[PDB]
Amino acid sequence: QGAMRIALLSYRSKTHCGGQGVYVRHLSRELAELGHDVEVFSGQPYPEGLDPRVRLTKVPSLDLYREPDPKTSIDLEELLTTWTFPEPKTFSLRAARVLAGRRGDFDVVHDNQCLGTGLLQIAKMGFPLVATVHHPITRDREVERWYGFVEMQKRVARQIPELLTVSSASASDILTDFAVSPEQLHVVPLGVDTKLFQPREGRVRNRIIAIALKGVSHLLHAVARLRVERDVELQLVTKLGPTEKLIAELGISDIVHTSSGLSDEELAALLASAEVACIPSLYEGFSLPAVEAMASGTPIVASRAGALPEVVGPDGECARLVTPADVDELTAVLGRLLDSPRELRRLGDNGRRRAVEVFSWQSVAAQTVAVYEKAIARV
Repeated sequence: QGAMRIALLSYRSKTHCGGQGVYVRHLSRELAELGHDVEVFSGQPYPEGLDPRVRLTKVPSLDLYREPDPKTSIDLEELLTTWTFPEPKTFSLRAARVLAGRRGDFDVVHDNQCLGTGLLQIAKMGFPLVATVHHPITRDREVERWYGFVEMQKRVARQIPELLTVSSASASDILTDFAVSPEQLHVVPLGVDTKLFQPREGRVRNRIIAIALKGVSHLLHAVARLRVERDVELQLVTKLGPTEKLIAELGISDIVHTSSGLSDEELAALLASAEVACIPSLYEGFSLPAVEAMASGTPIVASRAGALPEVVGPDGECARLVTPADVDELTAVLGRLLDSPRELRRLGDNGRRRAVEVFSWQSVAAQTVAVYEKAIARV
């Protein structure tokens, strides 16, 4: 009962990454809105828009992977400066030093996919420990920084009784790789601000939107072929001559408009102004654009790639599912959906309901508190 004291740990918290910062920013605000007191412990990159009701404690580390630059006065033995990726291992160690000073000041210690050895020391100090695993890094597809730290993560997550993952696709890939118990896992997805992301009663005719491997090339041929029959327009949200010179080759530089660095408000207006959102294999473990499109009442055309059929409702409810590499299938389903005015409304109404029913940040925060209480009950 009362305001729970929660320590939210995140070794990295980039403002725009789906996990790390966005997860930390939205979860902290909603936990504080529920009435609990949240204190976030973060390292570089430090978070940005945290709620004033949320306190931030900087855990400094040598950010040798800084964007401007890739030193004799290093103060801690945790500083490894090993060119032989120790940041998750070192963050959990430095967090154990701060957690020892506040042994009775926190009810739960929640981890944001750090999974370091120092977290096991925090649980040894009496802290109930919960860890959120967004994406199992055991997927060393690029093998065909160095992923030696993931061997430490699987040994830690296997001993944290309450584990949080965002989708069943990430849960199954954790069962296969991390060898974690199934009871150990609690699937709680990511949410969206259903107040900010909502229909706005004005949709431009024949306007598609896509937010960003990335199958954007397949969508670019779709809008290129759709131009002859329809006044199609693509609002592409990504930062980009680069590889996307397809815009020049297809002559679609006029109907394709690129935006980047948009705030959540600017994105919500654009995402609600479009008649359809396309998610072509845009799977970073969890599709925040799909949730943000459903919340806006915008029907989706997505690929059958991982958690997209799970996040998006069944085929024919919130979206139409297509085969990823198939350019022509994507082109036929888009045009047939764009030529149907009754289907754009039905899928959009069902997408708003599901977003409100399933993917609201408040519900995500409420389900997280439930996982918190399970770790408290075992202490």
